[PDB]
Amino acid sequence: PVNPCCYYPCQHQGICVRFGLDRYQCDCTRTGYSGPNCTIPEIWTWLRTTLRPSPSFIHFLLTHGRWLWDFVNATFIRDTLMRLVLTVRSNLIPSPPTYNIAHDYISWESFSNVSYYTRILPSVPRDCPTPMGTKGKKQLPDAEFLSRRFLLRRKFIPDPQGTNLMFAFFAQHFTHQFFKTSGKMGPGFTKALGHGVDLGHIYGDNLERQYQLRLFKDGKLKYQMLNGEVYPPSVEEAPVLMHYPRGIPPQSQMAVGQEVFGLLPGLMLYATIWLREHNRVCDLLKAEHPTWGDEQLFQTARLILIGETIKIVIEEYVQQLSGYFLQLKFDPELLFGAQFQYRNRIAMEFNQLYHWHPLMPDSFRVGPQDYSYEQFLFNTSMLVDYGVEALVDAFSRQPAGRIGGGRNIDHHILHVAVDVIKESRVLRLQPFNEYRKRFGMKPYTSFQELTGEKEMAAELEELYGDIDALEFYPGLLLEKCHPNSIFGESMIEMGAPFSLKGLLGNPICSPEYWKASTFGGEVGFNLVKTATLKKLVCLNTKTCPYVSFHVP
Amino acid sequence: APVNPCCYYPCQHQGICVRFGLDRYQCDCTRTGYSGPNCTIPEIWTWLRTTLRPSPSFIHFLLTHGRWLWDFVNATFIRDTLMRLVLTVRSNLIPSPPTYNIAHDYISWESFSNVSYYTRILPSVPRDCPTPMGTKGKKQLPDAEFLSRRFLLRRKFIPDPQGTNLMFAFFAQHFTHQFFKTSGKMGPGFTKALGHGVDLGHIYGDNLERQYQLRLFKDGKLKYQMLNGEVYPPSVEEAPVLMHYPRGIPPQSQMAVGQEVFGLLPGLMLYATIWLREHNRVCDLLKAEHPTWGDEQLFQTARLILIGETIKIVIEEYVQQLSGYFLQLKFDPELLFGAQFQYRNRIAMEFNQLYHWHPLMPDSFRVGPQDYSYEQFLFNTSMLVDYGVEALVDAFSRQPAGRIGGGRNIDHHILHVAVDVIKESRVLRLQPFNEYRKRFGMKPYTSFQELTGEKEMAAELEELYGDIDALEFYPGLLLEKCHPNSIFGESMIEMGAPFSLKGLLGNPICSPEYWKASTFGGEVGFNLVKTATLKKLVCLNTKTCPYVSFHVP
Ligand code: HEM
Ligand code: HEM
Ligand SMILES: *[C@@H]1O[C@H](CO)[C@@H](O[C@@H]2O[C@H](CO)[C@@H](O)[C@H](O)[C@H]2NC(C)=O)[C@H](O)[C@H]1NC(C)=O
Ligand SMILES: *[C@@H]1O[C@H](CO)[C@@H](O[C@@H]2O[C@H](CO)[C@@H](O)[C@H](O)[C@H]2NC(C)=O)[C@H](O)[C@H]1NC(C)=O
Ligand SMILES: *[C@@H]1O[C@H](CO)[C@@H](O[C@@H]2O[C@H](CO)[C@@H](O)[C@H](O)[C@H]2NC(C)=O)[C@H](O)[C@H]1NC(C)=O
Ligand SMILES: *[C@@H]1O[C@H](CO)[C@@H](O[C@@H]2O[C@H](CO)[C@@H](O)[C@H](O)[C@H]2NC(C)=O)[C@H](O)[C@H]1NC(C)=O
Ligand SMILES: *[C@@H]1O[C@H](CO)[C@@H](O[C@@H]2O[C@H](CO)[C@@H](O)[C@H](O)[C@H]2NC(C)=O)[C@H](O)[C@H]1NC(C)=O
Ligand SMILES: *[C@@H]1O[C@H](CO)[C@@H](O[C@@H]2O[C@H](CO)[C@@H](O)[C@H](O)[C@H]2NC(C)=O)[C@H](O)[C@H]1NC(C)=O
Ligand SMILES: CCCCCCCCO[C@@H]1O[C@H](CO)[C@@H](O)[C@H](O)[C@H]1O
Ligand SMILES: CCCCCCCCO[C@@H]1O[C@H](CO)[C@@H](O)[C@H](O)[C@H]1O
Ligand SMILES: C[C@H](C(=O)O)c1ccc(-c2ccccc2)c(F)c1
Ligand SMILES: C[C@H](C(=O)O)c1ccc(-c2ccccc2)c(F)c1
Repeated sequence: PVNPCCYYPCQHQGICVRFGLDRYQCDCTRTGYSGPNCTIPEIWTWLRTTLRPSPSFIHFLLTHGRWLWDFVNATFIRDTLMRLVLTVRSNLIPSPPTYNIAHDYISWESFSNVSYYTRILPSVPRDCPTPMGTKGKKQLPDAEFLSRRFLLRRKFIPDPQGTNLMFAFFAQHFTHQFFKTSGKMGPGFTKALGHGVDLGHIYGDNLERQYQLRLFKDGKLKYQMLNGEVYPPSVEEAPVLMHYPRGIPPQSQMAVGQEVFGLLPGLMLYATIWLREHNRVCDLLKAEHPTWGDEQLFQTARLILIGETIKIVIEEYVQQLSGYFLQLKFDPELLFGAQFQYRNRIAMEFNQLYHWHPLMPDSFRVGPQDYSYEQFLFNTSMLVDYGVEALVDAFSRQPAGRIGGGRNIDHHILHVAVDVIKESRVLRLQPFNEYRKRFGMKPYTSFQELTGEKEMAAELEELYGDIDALEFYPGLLLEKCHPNSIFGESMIEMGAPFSLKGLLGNPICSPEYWKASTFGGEVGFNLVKTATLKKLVCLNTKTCPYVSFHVP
Repeated sequence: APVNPCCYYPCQHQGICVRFGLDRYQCDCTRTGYSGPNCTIPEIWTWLRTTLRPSPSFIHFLLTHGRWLWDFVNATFIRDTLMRLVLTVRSNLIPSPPTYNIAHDYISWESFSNVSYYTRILPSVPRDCPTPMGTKGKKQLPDAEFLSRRFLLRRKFIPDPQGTNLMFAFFAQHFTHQFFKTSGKMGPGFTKALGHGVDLGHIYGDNLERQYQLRLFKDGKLKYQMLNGEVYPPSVEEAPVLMHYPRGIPPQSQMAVGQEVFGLLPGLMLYATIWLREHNRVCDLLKAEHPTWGDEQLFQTARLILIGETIKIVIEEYVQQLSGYFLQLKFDPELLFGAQFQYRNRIAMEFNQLYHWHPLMPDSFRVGPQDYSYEQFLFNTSMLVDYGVEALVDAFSRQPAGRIGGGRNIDHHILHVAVDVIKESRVLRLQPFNEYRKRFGMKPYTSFQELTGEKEMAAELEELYGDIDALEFYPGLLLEKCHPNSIFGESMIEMGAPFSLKGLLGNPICSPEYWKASTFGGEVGFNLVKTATLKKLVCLNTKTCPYVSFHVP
């Protein structure tokens, strides 16, 4: 008998429980729907859905009428909407977390074993006819082929939103604190046990490593002076494990939180800015609290940067990426009246989705000089050569490529996308259309409806066989972009919930922690409350370059 | 030279004392409902609320009186209304996410994330204070041992007036030893029970490897053995798990269970046997319903069912007995679905102190005509299989347990534990009993007599401590006067309840996300939880059904 749950019978988040040898049951508890497949709505569920304007309609209003938005951004209504975006978006992400690579059911082990990435939809039952359940071909498209046909960059397509490399590297740096797949354990396993903005990519994903990077004086982090400038310490001074190519000596490697950050000047640039920033804040506190020791200085410094990080991400990073006219705001207090759980768990779907590799350019222009991937990648000297200001101004001026759209991943890193597709299949992620529905969208009815065109659509169709067999990642990247946008509808509708929950679900956002004393007084508190990308860079550099997420 | 201003505990109503400069301090009264330098000026509403709040003692009275009136209420919707009130009101007293730990008397990411630490409600007494308790009392605290033989040592056995028995005393020990599991290797303030709550790790193991060792790996079942045609935990030979049995005891005589320490007492191993029986039983109920299920899902779903069974019996029978209320307590996770509640819990060190209910233990253990001594009971690897579950359950269910509050009621055989508790309290540098009184919404004692309710002990305690404001946390709890005909006094309830209710309702299975019939494998597993009962727990797992209760007949 075919596993009845391969048909994904239960709608609206209802749970498909298998009974007997051939039956199944949908647990529609609190779905707002009744019936065998959770399809008969309640009068209230019926209104709400039938009155909800499409994602596209909303996106429109948010990116138009600058004049209207200007007023709004100046009234209490800005908060009202910000609170709405926050709650509405978050309800989509389950808390406490549900399934993991090992359990497609709730279990104490899933709830407690933090080494697993969680997942929103259980996997495609291993006993289904096809790889995606019931539809599609018995074999899925060669990952590599699929990668060269539709993802490979032919000619560079820049992002129309004006996003640059300063933002592209910020995203890479940022996300690599919570996405840290255990190579030793396999897919579905993470080393980033903080599952969120713990700033472990600065301090270490484990206590020992933290102690190694710590100066143990004034709460300061170790470092070194080169050209009279401050840079991360050497692997010699701070004997921490880093991933540098064989043959590179300790004395020649810089020690930072994330082991992998040595493979790119853009990453190590950001590691330098934040190391600079931690020690700076350590001084502000010491002045205020001479009685404080190293630990408390260190500990309070870390909480301040965590707050700084969450602010800049919401108000500048996400502001850029959304391209909204509504002025986003970071105020943990808008949630103090809501029923919100300050807890977060990195989902595997979120890791797939954040493989924004198409951002990377064809080359890296640093002034009159233009560097190749082969000159940029692994270059252990470019940062100290140019210095923070020089690289920040550079990345801030060079445009980053479009994310959504198709065929815009530079050939040098196209292997990553191939791997992402293969991993998706190991994890046995459900079809793109299932996630569409799961995140409140209607599933695509044709490959053309998805792509918005006819060439690719037709080939994808002849490859997948059924739109209902289109995979999660390919579907996200090949889906048509919103007009003049960096990506399309799905990336926002699916990525935002995961994103907003992970920022607001941080314990420092809870009323219990959001107190001036948590940060060491008004001083530390305002550092958080007023954090800004320019301040972050500029208060830590001899001069202040063009610093922005938008290309000039 | 300048005395740490925070040794004076300046900030009232939960305001935080932040030290500034070399000699200043500041109180963070953010959201305390009080303003001012020391968080002392209330807001109109805070003022009303406090000035209109009837005392703990008044409330306790109403709750234990007017049965006929309680009988009517218990039958209206008014029972849920109050149950929800008790739940929310009680819980707000416990911070979430957690705050301080033995290492940080400030909020920090490490405290928030390092789960090896027990948390704490009040930061320690600054190491730079004049006296050990801050500002008051003598420069040296009472000898722990002395203090223990004068006021805590049992002269004559005082039974609990509430009718609590050994079935309950052992249930409490078994239960609490799943979340209280101090790391001997790491020292005080460190726990091995990383579940920080009702994870049933004292059945399954506090770590994955141990779990795998105890698992049969068939039908989701747990390993076990047949002795006298009855089921008992497997041998350490069969399930090579580390247990704490004195050197010299054959492994052939060691039973392997979740909690390493449960071999020290027939009462503990009795309960480990009932639950092992119960897990496998539920495994069968599910397999029947889901033939397609594998071992893991059977195992996993079985464990969630017993976690629910455990939380129900604790609230409706265990806490019902202990409180002695006429209001019929209820376990319905749904009463909290409208409240702002965080489904998260973290074991506090103060909770560990408070739960050292050692005075419950009797002078000897009567099992029928036979009466056993501590030397025949403790570490007796054969009494359980000899007598069997039914025989011991009926026994413990009939023998009364001793009063907890009051003083002079800890049997000499285990009085050392209380001595250690007092010494540890000082390592952790817990604040004075009066501080916690206030912290949990009570007015601090003004005299040793007001606390004890008499004059003899009071006067000696006074010449020992010097100031009531120097009375330590644990001694204060045990020496404080009991509510009339109660097992303990006001503080044990007002302080222990918040910690307790939060830890039961803060379990993830109580969240709307998990409280679904599918979480338990269908209506079947769901009702097992919804209808759990002490008698069913025992009796559905024993050839016969003995007198089984938390109340002595
Ligand atoms: C010079 C450009 C970059 C290079 C050389 C690069 C290379 C890689 C490689 C090799 C992997 C490792 C796993 C695999 O082989 O599948 C990977 C994974 C990943 N990359 Fe990049 N990447 C770059 C930029 C970015 C950017 C701009 C982002 C977007 C924020 C990003 C996001 C990710 C994510 C989230 C993962 C998975 C991390 C994990 O599971 O631990 N990468 N990248
Ligand atoms: C036969 C009776 C019992 C004996 C032999 C006994 C013995 C002990 C001993 C030796 C300690 C170990 C640490 C120390 O030496 O300070 C201890 C701790 C403890 N006991 Fe008991 N106990 C008994 C009954 C109970 C009961 C009835 C309860 C009440 C529920 C209880 C609650 C506790 C708690 C919570 C701890 C601390 C656990 C930890 O920190 O890991 N004990 N007990
Ligand atoms: C609920 O969904 C099921 C499955 O989608 C529908 O019934 C059939 O179920 C069998 C076995 O699961 C499948 O092989 C078929 O594909 C389904 N047939 C059809 C026509 O969909 C069923 O119609 C749905 N029930 C209700 C009440 O909507
Ligand atoms: C979290 O879950 C993983 C996966 O089960 C655990 O790792 C396994 O542990 C068992 C028992 O120690 C080993 O036999 C396996 O080799 C491990 N598998 C993997 C993929 O590493 C891990 O130990 C769990 N962690 C905790 C803290 O419970
Ligand atoms: C690492 O980056 C440095 C630049 O910071 C590279 O050296 C420069 O190479 C360009 C050629 O494109 C020359 O015009 C510059 O004069 C060089 N400057 C210095 C200071 O060497 C270096 O070649 C890069 N390393 C690798 C392996 O490509
Ligand atoms: C706030 O509480 C303090 C301490 O209980 C009161 O007086 C302080 O006394 C301590 C010990 O003698 C000294 O360290 C301080 O210098 C005193 N206070 C201050 C503010 O410096 C103080 O009067 C209380 N303030 C109010 C308004 O009640
Ligand atoms: C949780 O905190 C404890 C206490 O700091 C950590 O244990 C210490 O770890 C350091 C670094 O490995 C050692 O030098 C000490 O010997 C340890 N102290 C104790 C009392 O064991 C522990 O490693 C932390 N655990 C995690 C997972 O972060
Ligand atoms: C362990 O408990 C058993 C009872 O289960 C003890 O054996 C009994 O001891 C009493 C008094 O000592 C005798 O009157 C009974 O005849 C014994 N009963 C049985 C079934 O043997 C045993 O002595 C205890 N072990 C220790 C070391 O004290
Ligand atoms: C004002 C009262 C309006 C009630 C409208 C109820 C319409 C419910 O429409 C529902 O749509 C699903 C898909 O077609 C079906 O599976 C349900 O049987 C059907 O009732
Ligand atoms: C306006 C024409 C259709 C009106 C249908 C109104 C039905 C009232 O809806 C009620 O909703 C409750 C949950 O919200 C259910 O428990 C009740 O059974 C249902 O009757
Ligand atoms: C605030 C806004 C919204 O909820 O509409 C929003 C928030 C977050 C994202 C976002 C999506 C994917 C990765 C990172 C950020 C996004 F695209 C849009
Ligand atoms: C329900 C009731 C209440 O809140 O009043 C209640 C709840 C829990 C306890 C309790 C106190 C200390 C240890 C274990 C349980 C208690 F004594 C009373």
